[PDB]
Amino acid sequence: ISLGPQVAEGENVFGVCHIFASFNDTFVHVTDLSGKETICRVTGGMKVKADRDESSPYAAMLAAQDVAQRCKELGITALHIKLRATGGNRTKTPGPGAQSALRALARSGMKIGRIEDVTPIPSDSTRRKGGRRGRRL
RNA sequence: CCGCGGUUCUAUUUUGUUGGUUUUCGGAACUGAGGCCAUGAUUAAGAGGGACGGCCGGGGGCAUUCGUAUUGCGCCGCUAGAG
Ligand SMILES: [Mg+2]
Repeated sequence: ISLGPQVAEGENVFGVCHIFASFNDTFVHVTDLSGKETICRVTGGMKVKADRDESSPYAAMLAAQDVAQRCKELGITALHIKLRATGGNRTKTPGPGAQSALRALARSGMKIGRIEDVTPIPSDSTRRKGGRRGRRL
């Protein structure tokens, strides 16, 4: 039982943590090495009820802590990391939830593998939304 | 330019007795073979055109090739949120 494999004590098991930390949301999604099988997915939206702090560091770190206890529960010690922003033709830098989810996951008893950016980078995308005069504010 | 060949008519004579005048009479008509001309073309625009040589360029047109992205769809996984 214990919802895990028969791995030895010294040997560590690697998951893959896709962090789609965009603006207005912070996806934390731990899958296996293939990516076709997920272990746990917690988001700042499901950790807060204010609807404006869904990309906030507080909600992102709550999601990171919650997914950490699930990974330890199911028997995962190490974790590769694939950070991802909105991508496409829209913004390319990750939102505010990427950093707090990163620190909270590490400080909640987890190991870190290799960190890579997997933001979708078009060669040349379709026309962006907003018009030629942009978002007048 | 300088002469020499080569063709049609015409001012005029007086070969004053008329008639006949040669009138080539003088010159002007078309032309063949020459000599000579120092024989005859200014230079080649830091003007232009063109040719020639090697390169150069998101120049143009046609065909071909690749890229991830966006959107949608088909199977798989866990979740109540996603935007
Ligand atoms: Mg303004």
